[PDB]
Amino acid sequence: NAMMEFRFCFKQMNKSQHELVLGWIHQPHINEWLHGDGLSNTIKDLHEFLNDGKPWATHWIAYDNEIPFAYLITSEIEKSEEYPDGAVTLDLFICRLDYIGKGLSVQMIHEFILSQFSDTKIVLINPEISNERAVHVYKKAGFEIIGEFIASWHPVPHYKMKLCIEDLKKQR
Repeated sequence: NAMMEFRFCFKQMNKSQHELVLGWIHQPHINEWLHGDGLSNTIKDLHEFLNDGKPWATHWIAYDNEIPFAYLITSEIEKSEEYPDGAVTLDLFICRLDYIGKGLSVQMIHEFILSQFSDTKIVLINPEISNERAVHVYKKAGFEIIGEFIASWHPVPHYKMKLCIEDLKKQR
């Protein structure tokens, strides 16, 4: 009545995409921000995920029709603390240079959350403060800075940023 779609596709990784993503996360534009212990941890966990191990996170790939272009990593936080309904923590990597547009990244973020976590209350993302473009894109997507911290894997300042899924929907 008078008071009443997505471009991208997302799937959990499978072994056939392993080498693709491995190449992706060794590109200089990615290694600007993913390196050292962060990179090492990523490679290990992706392997555990793909090989019926004990992965800590879920590993995803984003598609634009037939074209894979991004790699995303999610892990859940149990109900408790400041997150009584829990929360999902997101890491993302736009791995094709022709896909790096800020407006495109925001759309991908929104479509991923709505396609895979529509039932979730809160998404958290944690960029290095120096990664000015990421901070800017996440703010554009509706994430708000809720604190700063020094990351165990890369002990420089980072923001803790939070997005309300229900705000996203009402504003979507």
